[PDB]
Amino acid sequence: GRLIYTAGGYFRQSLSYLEAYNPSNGSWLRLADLQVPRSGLAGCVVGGLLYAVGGRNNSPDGNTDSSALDCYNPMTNQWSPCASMSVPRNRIGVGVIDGHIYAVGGSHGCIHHSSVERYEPERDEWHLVAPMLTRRIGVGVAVLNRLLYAVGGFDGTNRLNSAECYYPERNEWRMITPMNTIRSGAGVCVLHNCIYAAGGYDGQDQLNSVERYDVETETWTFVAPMRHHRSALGITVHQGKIYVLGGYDGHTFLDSVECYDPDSDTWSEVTRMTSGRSGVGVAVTMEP
Ligand SMILES: CCCc1ccc(S(=O)(=O)Nc2cccc(-n3ncc(C(=O)O)c3C3CC3)c2)cc1
Repeated sequence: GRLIYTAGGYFRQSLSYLEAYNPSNGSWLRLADLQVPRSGLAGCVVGGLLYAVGGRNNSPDGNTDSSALDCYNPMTNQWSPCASMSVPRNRIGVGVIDGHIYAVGGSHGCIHHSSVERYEPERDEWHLVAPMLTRRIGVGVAVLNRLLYAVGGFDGTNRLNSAECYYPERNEWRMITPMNTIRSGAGVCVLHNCIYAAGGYDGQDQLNSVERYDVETETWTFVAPMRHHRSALGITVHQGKIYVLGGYDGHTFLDSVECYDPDSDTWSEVTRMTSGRSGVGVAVTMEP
């Protein structure tokens, strides 16, 4: 695509902002708000359409977990509702495989989901698949070689360094090598042949460390850390570079945006969001 879209988030309350960043010229764009404010959501893209999944509206009028799926069309600058998931999923992970959207984990009140479900846009229908082996909220999710990985999170009692992989043709979950660090609410994405896990919360401190899982060697390896410790961040990939947006560093809701270049193994600050916020959903698609 061309732009990095950030949707929703949290600062004092849940937010409805949809803002698009252009790495080519540095410009931010404010776009049509979400119909319902929501933090802890996840974003993804299918067929050029942006999708916001799950989350939670923390508002003075109350707190409502979201089972909602909403579709933004850059061509029209409009949000359309889609079929809702089987359950509310706050602090959700999502991954796209073969044009289908996998919703992973999340919480519904004090319920910490291990359930997983799949959305087929061509039929506007969700269907439950095999549940993970672990309850995970604040779970990182990524797709590599058409395999779905759930990384870290919180299972209702402990933050996790564990990770697992879902094989669709077998409808099966299997544990993989655990991370060297406990991370909940981390940013997880894919670059080349590696699953990157960045930041998060280990139970005591917000993390700036970053590690990556090589699916061939089945090993986790730390890389250069981010400039800012940060949890509940948005993460995406643009032109073979990782972008991490916002988060919470234990003192401030960050408007910082960092960019990781894997050839030099260096992070650099590339811009600031229009305001500090955590728990955004992030994806990449064409300009509107
Ligand atoms: C002082 C207030 C701190 C705060 C931070 C984030 C959010 S938020 O609105 O961005 N919510 C959200 C989003 C994505 C993940 C998570 N998440 N999930 C599990 C855990 C954990 O700590 O174990 C976390 C926590 C570590 C992030 C939560 C609201 C408030």
